Amino acid sequence: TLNAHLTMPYVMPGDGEVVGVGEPVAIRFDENIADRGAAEKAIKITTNPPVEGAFYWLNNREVRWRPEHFWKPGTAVDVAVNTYGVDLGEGMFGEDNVQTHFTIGDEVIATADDNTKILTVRVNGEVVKSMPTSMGKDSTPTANGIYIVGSRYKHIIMDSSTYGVPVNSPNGYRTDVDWATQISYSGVFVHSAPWSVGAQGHTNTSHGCLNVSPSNAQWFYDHVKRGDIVEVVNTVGGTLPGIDGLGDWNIPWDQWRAGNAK
Repeated sequence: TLNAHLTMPYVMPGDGEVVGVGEPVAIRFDENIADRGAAEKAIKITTNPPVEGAFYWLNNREVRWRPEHFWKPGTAVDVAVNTYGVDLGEGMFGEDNVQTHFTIGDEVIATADDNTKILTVRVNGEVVKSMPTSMGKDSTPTANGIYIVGSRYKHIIMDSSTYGVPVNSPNGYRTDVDWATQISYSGVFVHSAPWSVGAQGHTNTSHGCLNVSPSNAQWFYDHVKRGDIVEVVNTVGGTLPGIDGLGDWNIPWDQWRAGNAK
């Protein structure tokens, strides 16, 4: 048992971490898993207060577990990945066992409504921040749906080629931003956008990201943690895919619950 041929599992979140109410347990293997039923069997999750949940695979090497609804603040979760030498199919076995313990913090849900161009942040049901925002313009719109907060960066470059769009092309970009909080693997961030403050609250001008003001982006970066929720509604976009990496809550319970072990 470590705390967070042969496949190593890697489990998230990390040991003792405090995460938001949208955080799934993630188990990721460094090899494709032929026998998902077996991987699932080998993973034991305990919650306090107890709550029902279920596994769903986002791809061939990574499985997720979450309840039906967002976690209750204060819940404590223990994850025991008992895979050492377990038959994982096609002559691959677990390299080791792994475990983690984490807790759920405050309920933090930020809702970006394209009808108002306001991103409103709610802590335990109390509006604590209202941020004018400027989202994806019509030709490169922001997808509707529930996004899980992922990592955060004081400064990074977002480069469109990372997502299959050349920098040189009409929808391309290579952009330095401050106070960048990632909310989808497909490239959506809430981040500082001093170049669209006139538009924020009025007009969509971005490639998909939630532009807010320098001090609202910094506030968001300071007060939000991995697992918190950004709900986007009413854009002319599609829906964020359930298998994004941070889209898990867009898969309806009945479909999630049934799983996809085979």
